[PDB]
Amino acid sequence: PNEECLQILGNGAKFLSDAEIIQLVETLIETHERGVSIRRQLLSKKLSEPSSLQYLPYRDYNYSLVMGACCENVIGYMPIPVGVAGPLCLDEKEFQVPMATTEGCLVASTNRGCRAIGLGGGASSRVLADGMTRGPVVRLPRACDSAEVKAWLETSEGFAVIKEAFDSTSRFARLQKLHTSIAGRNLYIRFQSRSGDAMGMNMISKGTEKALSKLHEYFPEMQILAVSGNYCTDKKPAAINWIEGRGKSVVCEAVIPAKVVREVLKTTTEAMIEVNINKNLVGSAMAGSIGGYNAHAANIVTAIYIACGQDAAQNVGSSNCITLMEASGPTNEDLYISCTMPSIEIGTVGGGTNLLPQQACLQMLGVQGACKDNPGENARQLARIVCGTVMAGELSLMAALAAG
Amino acid sequence: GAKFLSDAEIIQLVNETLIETHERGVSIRRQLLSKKLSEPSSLQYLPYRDYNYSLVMGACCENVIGYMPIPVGVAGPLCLDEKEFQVPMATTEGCLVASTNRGCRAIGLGGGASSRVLADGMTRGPVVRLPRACDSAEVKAWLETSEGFAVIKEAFDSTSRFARLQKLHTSIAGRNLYIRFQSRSGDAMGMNMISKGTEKALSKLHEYFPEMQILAVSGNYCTDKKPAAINWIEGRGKSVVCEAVIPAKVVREVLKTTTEAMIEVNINKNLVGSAMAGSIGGYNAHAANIVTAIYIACGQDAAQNVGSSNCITLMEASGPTNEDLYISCTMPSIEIGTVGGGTNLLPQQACLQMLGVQGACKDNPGENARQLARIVCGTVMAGELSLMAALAAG
Amino acid sequence: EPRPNEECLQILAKFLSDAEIIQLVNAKLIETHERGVSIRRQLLSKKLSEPSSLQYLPYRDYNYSLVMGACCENVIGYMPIPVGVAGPLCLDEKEFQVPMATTEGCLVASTNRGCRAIGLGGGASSRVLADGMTRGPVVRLPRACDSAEVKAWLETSEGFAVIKEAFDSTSRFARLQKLHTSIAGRNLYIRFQSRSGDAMGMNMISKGTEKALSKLHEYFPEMQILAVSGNYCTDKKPAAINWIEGRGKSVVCEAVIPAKVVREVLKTTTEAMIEVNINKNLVGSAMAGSIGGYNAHAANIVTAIYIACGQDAAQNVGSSNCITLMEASGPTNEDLYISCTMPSIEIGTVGGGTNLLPQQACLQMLGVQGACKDNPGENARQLARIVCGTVMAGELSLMAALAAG
Amino acid sequence: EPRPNEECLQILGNAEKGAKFLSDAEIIQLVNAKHIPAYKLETLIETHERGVSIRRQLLSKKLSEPSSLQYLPYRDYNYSLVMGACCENVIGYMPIPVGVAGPLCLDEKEFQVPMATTEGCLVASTNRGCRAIGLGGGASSRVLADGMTRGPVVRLPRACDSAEVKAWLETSEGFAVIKEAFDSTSRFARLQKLHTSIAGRNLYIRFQSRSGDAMGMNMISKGTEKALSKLHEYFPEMQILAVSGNYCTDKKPAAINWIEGRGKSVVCEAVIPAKVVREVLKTTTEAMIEVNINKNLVGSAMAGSIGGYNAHAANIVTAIYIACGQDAAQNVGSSNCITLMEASGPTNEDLYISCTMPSIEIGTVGGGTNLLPQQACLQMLGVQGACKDNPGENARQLARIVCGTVMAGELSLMAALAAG
Ligand SMILES: CC(C)c1c(C(=O)N(C)[C@H](C)c2ccccc2)nn(-c2ccc(F)cc2)c1CC[C@@H](O)C[C@@H](O)CC(=O)O
Ligand SMILES: CC(C)c1c(C(=O)N(C)[C@H](C)c2ccccc2)nn(-c2ccc(F)cc2)c1CC[C@@H](O)C[C@@H](O)CC(=O)O
Ligand SMILES: CC(C)c1c(C(=O)N(C)[C@H](C)c2ccccc2)nn(-c2ccc(F)cc2)c1CC[C@@H](O)C[C@@H](O)CC(=O)O
Ligand SMILES: CC(C)c1c(C(=O)N(C)[C@H](C)c2ccccc2)nn(-c2ccc(F)cc2)c1CC[C@@H](O)C[C@@H](O)CC(=O)O
Repeated sequence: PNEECLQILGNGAKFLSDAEIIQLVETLIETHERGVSIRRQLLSKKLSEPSSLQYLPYRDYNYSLVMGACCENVIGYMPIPVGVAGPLCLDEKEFQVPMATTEGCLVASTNRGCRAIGLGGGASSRVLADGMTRGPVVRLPRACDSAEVKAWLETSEGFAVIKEAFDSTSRFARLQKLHTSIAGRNLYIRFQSRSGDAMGMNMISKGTEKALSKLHEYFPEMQILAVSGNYCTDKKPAAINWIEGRGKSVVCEAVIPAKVVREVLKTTTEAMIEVNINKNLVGSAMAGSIGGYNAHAANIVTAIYIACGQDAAQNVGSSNCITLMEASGPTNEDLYISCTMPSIEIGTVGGGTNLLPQQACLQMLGVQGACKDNPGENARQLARIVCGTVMAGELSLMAALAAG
Repeated sequence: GAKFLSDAEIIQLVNETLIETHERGVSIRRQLLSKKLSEPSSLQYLPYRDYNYSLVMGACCENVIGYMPIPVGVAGPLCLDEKEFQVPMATTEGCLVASTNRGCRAIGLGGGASSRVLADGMTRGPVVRLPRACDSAEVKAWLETSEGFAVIKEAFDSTSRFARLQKLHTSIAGRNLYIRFQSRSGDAMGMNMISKGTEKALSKLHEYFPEMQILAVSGNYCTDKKPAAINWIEGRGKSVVCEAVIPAKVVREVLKTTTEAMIEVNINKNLVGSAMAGSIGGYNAHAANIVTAIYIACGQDAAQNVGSSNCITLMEASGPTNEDLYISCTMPSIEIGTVGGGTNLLPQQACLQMLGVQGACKDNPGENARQLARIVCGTVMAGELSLMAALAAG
Repeated sequence: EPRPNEECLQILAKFLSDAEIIQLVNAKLIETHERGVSIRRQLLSKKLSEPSSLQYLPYRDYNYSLVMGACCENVIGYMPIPVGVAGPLCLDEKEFQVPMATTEGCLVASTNRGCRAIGLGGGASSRVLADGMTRGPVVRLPRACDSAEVKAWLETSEGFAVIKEAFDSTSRFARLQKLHTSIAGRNLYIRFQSRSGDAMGMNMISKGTEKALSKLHEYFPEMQILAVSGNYCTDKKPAAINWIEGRGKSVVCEAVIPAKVVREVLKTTTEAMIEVNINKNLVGSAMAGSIGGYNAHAANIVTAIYIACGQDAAQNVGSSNCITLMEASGPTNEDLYISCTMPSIEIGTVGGGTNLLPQQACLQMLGVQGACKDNPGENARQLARIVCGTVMAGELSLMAALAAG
Repeated sequence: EPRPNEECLQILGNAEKGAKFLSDAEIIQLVNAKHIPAYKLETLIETHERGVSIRRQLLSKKLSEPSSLQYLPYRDYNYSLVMGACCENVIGYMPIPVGVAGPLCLDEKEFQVPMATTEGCLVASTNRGCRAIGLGGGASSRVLADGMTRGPVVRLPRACDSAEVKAWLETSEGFAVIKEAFDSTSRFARLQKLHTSIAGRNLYIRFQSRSGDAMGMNMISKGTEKALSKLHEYFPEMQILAVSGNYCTDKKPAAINWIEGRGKSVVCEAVIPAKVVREVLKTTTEAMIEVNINKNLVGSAMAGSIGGYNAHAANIVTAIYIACGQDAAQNVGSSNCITLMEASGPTNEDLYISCTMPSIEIGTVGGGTNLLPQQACLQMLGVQGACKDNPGENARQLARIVCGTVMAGELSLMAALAAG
């Protein structure tokens, strides 16, 4: 049928077959899975190998939370294996850390690092700072004019006006001190604020847009070139994130007894320190690294991020880490280790954390959703878990490299 | 033995290979895990049934408790090098696939994109130590001689069919010597292959310099999974460039902006903005978004998005009336493969097959990985085009 | 003629000869400074493979009184650096004659051409955006939990007030700004920042830092001061922190050069200049992996002015940080807009080499010599503006030379 | 009594008279009336010094304070070597105090190192570092690489075209043609392997070559021009945008210099006995190492440094550079340094120190090294001029002296910081 199909669709789509809808070519089709099915069939005929989609699964997945929220042009889902590393003994608690990865040995190695920490009295961590950022670029007629705006934003009165505009957008919108940089007639303004338990990009962007609108009322000659002028900086390496922080700034530490270094990690404290200095400090320095003073923080960040519904593209900055090691204890034979991660971009509400499987992994760690009594606590706790697990990862890989 | 015993019998015995069957092994491990969690019901919506664990166990993941479904969208057709690609993207970020898809449309109506692979070579950068700086200097000089390099190359190349050692890059720090081994790796990403070659090459170097200590097979000089200027300047894995010209009409109708607006935003965001932020290699809008999405979909090492997303996006006016938009994306360090690791799994192979790059290329070793790298760079450009337009239009 | 060692000891300076004093040094004070230099020169010459090496190194008639125990030790003479003049530099409705000490041919003359282009373009305008010298000590506590506690303490209003009071007590020019702190495990890096009148401020900030750390130690007795400089300042090394946060004076300068002037004086076009600027100073520096080096030769101008005006020339490492921007301007879109932004000019008009008279002569040329009584810091800020303006002149001329080929 | 401008031109125009018969005021009047250019006063007047004197008098009138130049010296200086070579619009000279640090015990030789500075304690502190090295058996150094660079930017119509040029330059045949063109510009020109980087249709080409005992910027730039001209024969659609595209990189901080090297790449080392660390440096080996790790490595890391893993290499580099007629603006990259320290010896109480400097840009011929006072400081170190028997040896020796003196400076300042 050709003309009859248009009449039935006006009434609904359940009476029409799959081949009839394809003949003509989201909201038109009744069920979400059927929409995926038709899209897959249309796609298959465009590929040189239509049987490509055979092993890409799609059936029985809950698309209701994905459509119009997380993904478009959906043709199915990608299963990433999830392993568990733990217990991670952190701040007098014990965590079972979910890790989504396809790299062999990663989960097992991280698990060994956890064991080392666990037999060593446990790890301790602190959140040092919290605030997601957006760094728009604005332009004025002259550099003297951009200078005037910078000076105006630095006054208590000027900042209060911008803060009021920013804070009016959301419950959690609370503008911190502005960071500004001039480049001739350009002005780069770094807006920073806490965002409850959300990663905060949407919240900060909404606050930024309103703040820039209010700024335009005081400086009508100002042009808003882009709401992001890469001064944030989001999803690109930047020294500003390393020095100023972005999202959660975290530190974590543990002391590993000499006995544990030998038995669990198959190495010595002295060997670990020498590798740390010459690989993570000198090596990264020779390579021209900004913020990459670690062995494989990225491995742990990415694995946790994928498992817990985070924005995995943010591993670029979230993996920023300096790993430090020194001799400790009365006999100077125990291993003190610390990991400092100034730019963990993380959340427990919104985005991929709205999906049930991702919520399962968040629930494992007891951080799923918003914390009503203490806004931000779940996201802060997750950041502490990430930093702690990174340290476990550092211990085991460094031990492997030290032992050869 | 264990087949006749019940699930509760194995658990109470404790309170990997014994279970024999894969799924029941995952089931029991989940049950053991549940009693360690504050809420045992946490695992309820973490799926595990009916998944092919045979290719995972002892290869891709350990302590497996299930799988994480990441939604896969499609952006395309991507008109690249006279071909058309349907690009799979695994993401939970709303608007990403749709925005990338709009960028593809702009390129498609603009006559298509053209790309080139400029370099190919995975790297490993061990740190070795000598008694003195004079000694490490001697090793550096020895490695720089034709005969010295030939001996190391012979040892390196003996480890694998695809192992073919390129020119060594060496840096001294006192008595420390950092040696960057580089080689092609067929269609594999190559980390295991390069590491195996490196280990044998260092063993051979130790024959000539017996006082040399191999401190670490990776001294962060590679550099793997950390931001590093060396990857930006020297390249790592695949170095790729891609370009297109977008007609003024297409910029207006599809991208909802102007060529002039796009150029001004690109200069002041991607160049000046990144400069003010102190970026090394981050001269782009969101290359990382596209890299990560393709990487997860195509069984790549997503942790390598750190360096793989290195990108400089350039825009200028083009055409007779100087009103068309020329765009280029240059990505010097795409770390990518079509065999090994996550690319061994069937669902991941499905997305690779969509692009026609699955597995090793028999007739032309490396062609599939090179093609995928070109697709990544091209898709990045599509993403750049759409996001920049969104920012320029406000 | 030469007297025995025992007969020379009973007398000892003016009565003794030069040959006799040398014998006393070899056996194992002087009336004038110059003779003291002469003796040291003679002692040194014998140690050298070529005994007449110091022949053309001048030393006579120089005022060593302001140098000894203040600027240099083990003095064997002076190094004359040729000084040229570039100008007039038309900046902020004033005209400056800029002294430049250099041995690079074409530098002064090229910079002079840049000044000519600015002068025929209606002049330059500049602004000082920030002012504060920094010192970044490293302190260490028993644990990261402890260093975190100190960071939190320093971030409180009452915690900062106590530290500010201690810091500001060391000098009348001291005014401690908001602290920048960074943790690295049990390490804490604290970036102290304050204005310093017309001085570059390193000595002043360090003194304030020591006092502030002493006060902090009263509240945290377990804190170890590892180094008064933990490279977090950062002084005399390249550092993104200086680029992003600023150090000393942060300055911006701008001008519009008419199309006619670009053509006649600079021998190029506005279009060519912009194209070279984008692809050299932005894309080129990006490809090179530069942090803060988004310019043609700011270092040339900074160094030349610094040597001429008694600045710390080693500070050109950070002081030369610059981003040069160019775009089309004017009603016909044919004029050249240029800006230079320099966030970390480390500069002073009192103390160090600026205490010497020849160096003061060059400072007097620009009208910035000494401390401004009416407005503390005004002379140092003015000199910073002159540097940024002269950098822009240098940028115009070299970029034109490169564009024209 | 002053004379009219028309009469003064006839006196100056005459061969048997010149500016000798004209007064200062009459020459001043001729420049102000635009008959005589101010930048050519040295050639037009009988002596160079009077030419400088006239320019000073011209300048003094323009200033708000007419007596500003009073204490800026100019008399009795040899301008003949400066004019048309080192400086323009000369109004005198700036005396920088020169101090001596040493003996520096380096490679079984002893050096007395000249340092031009106005920073109090710098020479004396560096001298203390030398003394520590001397009692420690001396320093050893090695030159690892030698090659000045220039990094032009060229442009092609498309990225596919720039890719083609990159591939062409990477072929043995393509490189041989370019090397032939480059090397034909100077006797010392020996082009090393090219480093190329694409940015869309842009191509950045890093030319590197030894340059005898010269710093080599002019030599390399001349070779680059000829090589690009030859490349343009094969690729006529190529546009040479700039002979320097900041890919060199000259006088700006750049990771490329840190990683690839520029000029002379040098390493130096010494072992200081525990007794010497205690008595001379007023500290301990343990304290030195702890400060070095947390300041020069961790501290510089927290600050986001590329190449600045040291205490004050820039102080030593700048002081030697000014004293020895180097380009002091090149201390930006020349001061790149990583300082390393560890425990050494049978009892693990002695201090091993190393300094690695990948990008020392230095020469002993050309530029400011042509001036006699600067040559005096070069003669002190026995490195003045070109080494005929071994081209580059004098410049290489100076680079080793710089690295060794840096290490001396590092020892002393780090000791001061460790002791408090
Ligand atoms: C983390 C784990 C995946 C691992 C380990 C590792 O930890 N083990 C083998 C130990 C013994 C272990 C113990 C218990 C259970 C399982 C495995 N060793 N390597 C590794 C490194 C360099 C090399 F050349 C070849 C391999 C890798 C790959 C790291 C990789 O993803 C980043 C690495 O490149 C970052 C860096 O160090 O530069
Ligand atoms: C890519 C897409 C996910 C997107 C778009 C976007 O492209 N669109 C909205 C257009 C109109 C579109 C067209 C067709 C279909 C769907 C959507 N706009 N933003 C975005 C940017 C800044 C901002 F403040 C708030 C939002 C984002 C998020 C980018 C984000 O992941 C990296 C970004 O932060 C990197 C950067 O620019 O710094
Ligand atoms: C600044 C001046 C000293 C100069 C000029 C220059 O400005 N001129 C020649 C013009 C025409 C001029 C006009 C009026 C009077 C005198 C001279 N041209 N070059 C230069 C550049 C690249 C090159 F390959 C060879 C030479 C240089 C050397 C710059 C140098 O110190 C930093 C430079 O390397 C920084 C960079 O661009 O990378
Ligand atoms: C090098 C010397 C000039 C010096 C010394 C120094 O070495 N001494 C005092 C010792 C005891 C000494 C011994 C023998 C003879 C004379 C002097 N101590 N400081 C110094 C450092 C930080 C500080 F807060 C205040 C002063 C400085 C200034 C360094 C300065 O130019 C770069 C420095 O900022 C680089 C850095 O460390 O960040």
